[PDB]
Amino acid sequence: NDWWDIPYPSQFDVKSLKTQSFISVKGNKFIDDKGKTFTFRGVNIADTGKLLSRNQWQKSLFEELANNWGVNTIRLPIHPVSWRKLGPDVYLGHIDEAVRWANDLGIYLILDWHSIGYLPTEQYQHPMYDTTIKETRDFWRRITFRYQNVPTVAVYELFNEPTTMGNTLGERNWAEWKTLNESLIDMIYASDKTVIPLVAGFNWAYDLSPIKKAPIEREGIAYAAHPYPQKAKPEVKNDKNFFKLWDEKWGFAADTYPVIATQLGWVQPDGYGAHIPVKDDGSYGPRIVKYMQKKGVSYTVWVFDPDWSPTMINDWDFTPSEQGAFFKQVMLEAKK
Amino acid sequence: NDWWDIPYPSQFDVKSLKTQSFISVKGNKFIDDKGKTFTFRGVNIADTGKLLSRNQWQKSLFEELANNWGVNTIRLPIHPVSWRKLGPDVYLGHIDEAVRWANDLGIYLILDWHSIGYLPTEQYQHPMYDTTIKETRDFWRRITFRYQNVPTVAVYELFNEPTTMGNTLGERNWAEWKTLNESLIDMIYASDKTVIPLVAGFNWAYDLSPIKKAPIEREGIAYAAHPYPQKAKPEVKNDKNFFKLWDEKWGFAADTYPVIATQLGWVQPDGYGAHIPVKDDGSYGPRIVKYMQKKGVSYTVWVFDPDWSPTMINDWDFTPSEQGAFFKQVMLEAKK
Amino acid sequence: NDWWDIPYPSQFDVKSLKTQSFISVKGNKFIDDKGKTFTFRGVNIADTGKLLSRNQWQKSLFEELANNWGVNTIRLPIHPVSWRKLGPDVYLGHIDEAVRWANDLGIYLILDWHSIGYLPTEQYQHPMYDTTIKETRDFWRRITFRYQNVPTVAVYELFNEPTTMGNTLGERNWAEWKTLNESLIDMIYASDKTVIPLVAGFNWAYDLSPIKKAPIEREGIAYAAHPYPQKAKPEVKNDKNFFKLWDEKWGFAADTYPVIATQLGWVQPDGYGAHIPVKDDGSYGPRIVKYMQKKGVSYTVWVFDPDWSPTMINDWDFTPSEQGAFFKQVMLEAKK
Ligand SMILES: OC[C@H]1O[C@@H](O[C@H]2[C@H](O)[C@@H](O)[C@H](O[C@H]3[C@H](O)[C@@H](O)[C@H](O[C@H]4[C@H](O)[C@@H](O)[C@H](O)O[C@@H]4CO)O[C@@H]3CO)O[C@@H]2CO)[C@H](O)[C@@H](O)[C@@H]1O
Ligand SMILES: OC[C@H]1O[C@@H](O[C@H]2[C@H](O)[C@@H](O)[C@H](O[C@H]3[C@H](O)[C@@H](O)[C@H](O[C@H]4[C@H](O)[C@@H](O)[C@H](O)O[C@@H]4CO)O[C@@H]3CO)O[C@@H]2CO)[C@H](O)[C@@H](O)[C@@H]1O
Ligand SMILES: OC[C@H]1O[C@@H](O[C@H]2[C@H](O)[C@@H](O)[C@H](O[C@H]3[C@H](O)[C@@H](O)[C@H](O[C@H]4[C@H](O)[C@@H](O)[C@H](O)O[C@@H]4CO)O[C@@H]3CO)O[C@@H]2CO)[C@H](O)[C@@H](O)[C@@H]1O
Ligand SMILES: [Cl-]
Ligand SMILES: [Cl-]
Ligand SMILES: [Cl-]
Ligand SMILES: [Mg+2]
Ligand SMILES: [Mg+2]
Ligand SMILES: [Mg+2]
Repeated sequence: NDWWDIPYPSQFDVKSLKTQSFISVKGNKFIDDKGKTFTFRGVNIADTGKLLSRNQWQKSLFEELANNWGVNTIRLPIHPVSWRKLGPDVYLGHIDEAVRWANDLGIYLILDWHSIGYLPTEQYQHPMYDTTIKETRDFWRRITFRYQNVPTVAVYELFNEPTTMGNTLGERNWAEWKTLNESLIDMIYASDKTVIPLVAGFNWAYDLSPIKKAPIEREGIAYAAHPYPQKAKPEVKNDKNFFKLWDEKWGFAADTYPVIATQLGWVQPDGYGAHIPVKDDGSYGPRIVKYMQKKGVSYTVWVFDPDWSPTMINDWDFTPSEQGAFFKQVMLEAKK
Repeated sequence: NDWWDIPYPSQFDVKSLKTQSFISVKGNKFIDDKGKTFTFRGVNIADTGKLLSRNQWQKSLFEELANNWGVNTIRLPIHPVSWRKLGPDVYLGHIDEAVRWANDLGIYLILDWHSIGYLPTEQYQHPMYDTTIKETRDFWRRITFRYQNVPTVAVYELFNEPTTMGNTLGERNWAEWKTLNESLIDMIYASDKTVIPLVAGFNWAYDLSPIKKAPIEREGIAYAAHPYPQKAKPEVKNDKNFFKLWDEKWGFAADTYPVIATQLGWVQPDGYGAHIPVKDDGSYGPRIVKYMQKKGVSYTVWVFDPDWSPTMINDWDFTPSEQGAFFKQVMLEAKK
Repeated sequence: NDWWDIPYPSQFDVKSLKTQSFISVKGNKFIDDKGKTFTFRGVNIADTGKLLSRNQWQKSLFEELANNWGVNTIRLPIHPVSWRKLGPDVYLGHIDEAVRWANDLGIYLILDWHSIGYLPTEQYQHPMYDTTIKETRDFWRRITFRYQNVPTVAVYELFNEPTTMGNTLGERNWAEWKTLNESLIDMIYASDKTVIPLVAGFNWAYDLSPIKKAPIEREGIAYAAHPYPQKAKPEVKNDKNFFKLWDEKWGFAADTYPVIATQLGWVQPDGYGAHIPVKDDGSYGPRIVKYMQKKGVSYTVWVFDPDWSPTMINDWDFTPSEQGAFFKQVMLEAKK
């Protein structure tokens, strides 16, 4: 009841962590602070609140991924509805856990403000993604203060999937979206310059083409891409044609800036939770990996969860799904 | 509690309706899809929640209006406080009823986002009208999706009465208001191009004069006017002088665009709920009808409710008030 | 439950007050309506809700200040969290009391919308200060309507302390802040032109220098300054050097406009609640008073409360603190 006695916030204790290199942006690539080229390779897990509700929010989940799936990265998709439901303090308290767990295993975190829609009009694909410019600024202000000088937390993914859904959510406008991303970047950099902001384009984070002529005018950033199988629609389905379409929409970005494909994956058209644009016969697997390997692109597969689709696992014993078994072997081999 | 299992929204079932012509805009008039000129003539009823609270939300209300009062149109003034209080899902569920009832009787609906104030500053005449740009966009996004390809729902009245109340609510600015209406129109047209947006000017939807030089730059729209008796203030009270003042503020619009007078009416200065600007000795009745008949203007009288003023009815047995008896005979004769 | 029966607001009854001169702006000074030069000299008390919670919201508090401390002014720092917690109606009801108490004692009120942060981005130093542009407009709309033509309420301090905290809250931008203050001023002046708006600059209301080239383009305003001891940081701590630095940041304003230092004070570096920028050995006391007396600057010391720091009193028996005893004698002598 005494609002005047509500404490000012605290910062994560950097001394609680074991030594871990910082990742940074240099030209079109990520490097570690030993100067060696770095690639984020890993997975999304579900929202922290979803996992807590079935007691699945545990270090054992991070251990499974690091020890058996070859990941060096986990993406945490923080859904705004969950942020509000747990409340900032409780949610950050659990992010703290993820930081200690990831640090101990030598892996990195992407913190993703996981909304879908058009932030300038504050209209969204679904209420679970509902937010405001104000709440979005405040999330990043709180996150940047708390995790200042923390190497484990490597990437701040500002807004998961910008889309206007055919302009039903607003009129998509690059200038307006660019300015808003630059405004978030300035808030972040005023508080911690060692973090990497990750910026997304339109069409559910698929279309980076506006940066050919109007890139975000800030250094040290990377760009997101969500190249699901059915985004590119060539008439003849083969490597060359998919490669050319990927090149035009997002791939070109990797020539100049680092790119993280923070969501990608597939399930069979008659498989679990099959929906556009993630339906595929499986050939997309080797194709997207070949393309990303050629261009040096980083990635986090969606999703290491047995309820959310497309799944990487069929149960909480970690039985791999089709795409799970595929990506698991890709990541284990890349780690070698 | 499982926010991730909240369903995506559904659309009204168009097959549940009996055949009914669409109304559309052609030049300065409305036509039906048989190509015949159409005029909206009817009434406002009270907010859906108000009616539900005294069990007055019933098909029998629509039957009374269609069978005995000569209406082809009902305006539903959806008050934002009621939208929030029932919640969108429950409110839309009741709008669905109104659609089936209206369809069955061959009459049409105007859906009116019933706020009073200045949306660009989000300041209002009374808390019952309180809203935000965000909530307003979301209302229209939900409405347009749900009632796609539904002929019964003919008009989307974006914001009932713009006013700054002497600039106490903000600085009235046509450019800013025009742009915001165009932004709502684009959201709407991206989702359903068969609906007619209705746009209002300042001075509680009375002053359309800014459209002489700066009309909304979108096709297929109509303009609202709320020509209450005391809005025009001629020194000599007669047909000619009122006609000239109405001509300058709003009437001229009917030469180029269709106009719906979505609120109008009077009560005696010593009558029930008598207040500026609705006080009149009764001579306004024949005068506004003559003027509207001359210019082809559509209208919905305020209000077919015995509690809200000025009333068209004294009780829920539909005993006509002065203005009720007047307009009832006008509408019955026009129907012939 | 009947939202349609929620009453429209009422205005403070001016006939309940005893006769009291209005204060107004003329050039760089305040005058009373007898034409005599006026200086606001007094104190802040704590937020109304804080005082109510320990039954300290009482006329006896105002009597103590007027009869024994030589004040002609009390600043009420209305914290947005408290405004929401009591609710507008209950909060205004208590402001009404303050008005009657102050009027009876012949003293004046500064109503201060007591937030700290950057309103254009709606990001703040602490949640107790959290607000929005919408809530801020609405507060001033309600305040101006209610206290129309009330002499006792002399100053409307629009936003206590603008700051971006190193641009962690947003990019500080004078043009944007100037425009927003002008927008609030226009809402206020449309409703009551007899009140004095008080505008603040950046760096927690310390830096008025942008008004050298871009002053708020409205008449009848005054400017705020919060010249805490440690704001100016001369290497050699003496009158001349502090005076020059105060001159450059805020003092110059008093040559052209009236200035109220609505927050100032000190405590010993090892005293109660000692924090930057209020730590001082006591020499700031005579120095800031000399400077303000030279320039004709008005002031309200922070804070006449035994819990909030730096205190003017050690207990609710009004035992003076160091700064309390100092300012008490300054104000008693100035009153003579
Ligand atoms: O996290 C909660 C929830 O997530 C579910 O997965 C989401 C995905 O996170 C999201 O990327 C996906 O977005 C789809 C969208 O649904 C499609 O409608 C849209 O389709 C586009 C297509 O991309 C275009 O190429 C095509 O031409 O047009 C259509 C639009 O008509 O594509 C985007 C991605 O690009 O939505 C998913 C769910 O709807 C999980 O499945 C669920 O289990 C989780 O609980
Ligand atoms: O729906 C809830 C509630 O509605 C009540 O009716 C509302 C009307 O819906 C609304 O149009 C009306 O607005 C008035 C406003 O009150 C007047 O102050 C204003 O007066 C203007 C005038 O129009 C100008 O011409 C004149 O020069 O200046 C004055 C301003 O000083 O006029 C507008 C309409 O133009 O407000 C009504 C109630 O206040 C029902 O009466 C009630 O029963 C319902 O519950
Ligand atoms: O009302 C509730 C609460 O108030 C507390 O007092 C507040 C003051 O009202 C407020 O003015 C003060 O703001 C400080 C801020 O805390 C400092 O961080 C900041 O320091 C600046 C400095 O001013 C610059 O000159 C310097 O160069 O940089 C630093 C920034 O790093 O200075 C501002 C004022 O200028 O905050 C106080 C509390 O934090 C009461 O103390 C408390 O009891 C009440 O409950
Ligand atoms: Cl898009
Ligand atoms: Cl107006
Ligand atoms: Cl600042
Ligand atoms: Mg970091
Ligand atoms: Mg329709
Ligand atoms: Mg006053």
